[PDB]
Amino acid sequence: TISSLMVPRSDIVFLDLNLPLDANLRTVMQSPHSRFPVCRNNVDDMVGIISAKQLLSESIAGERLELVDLVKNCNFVPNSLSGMELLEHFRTTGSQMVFVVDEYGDLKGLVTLQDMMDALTGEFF
Ligand SMILES: Nc1ncnc2c1ncn2[C@@H]1O[C@H](COP(=O)(O)O)[C@@H](O)[C@H]1O
Repeated sequence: TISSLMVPRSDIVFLDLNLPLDANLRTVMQSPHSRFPVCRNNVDDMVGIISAKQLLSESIAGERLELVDLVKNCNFVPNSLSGMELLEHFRTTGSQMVFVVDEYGDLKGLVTLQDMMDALTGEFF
């Protein structure tokens, strides 16, 4: 049932290392999200994740900025994980965001800690 807590791949807002820095800046400016998955060309070539605050901080800073330098590591998990197993993966890793793949290794979506906590403290379970 981990699919229902998922942000589907079509709803993922992401940055593209193959695009100009300015286009990614605009993507970030037009979204409320704190963190963005970063890929190359498309979401099936995910390279990691970027903090918006950092990107913008270091942009407003005016320092020589290359997007690839702010990328942080991203964890993948199978879509076959149970709710508990997913929860424990979050606690163990301390990750805010994890990527979910199907049996072909293809990206199905992402899960956030935030969404995981909302589901625990609401009426989900
Ligand atoms: N980069 C993103 N793309 C799509 N949805 C996201 C992204 N970041 C966060 N979300 C969703 O928005 C919620 C709030 O995240 P935030 O907007 O960063 O406070 C998360 O729990 C996810 O449901």
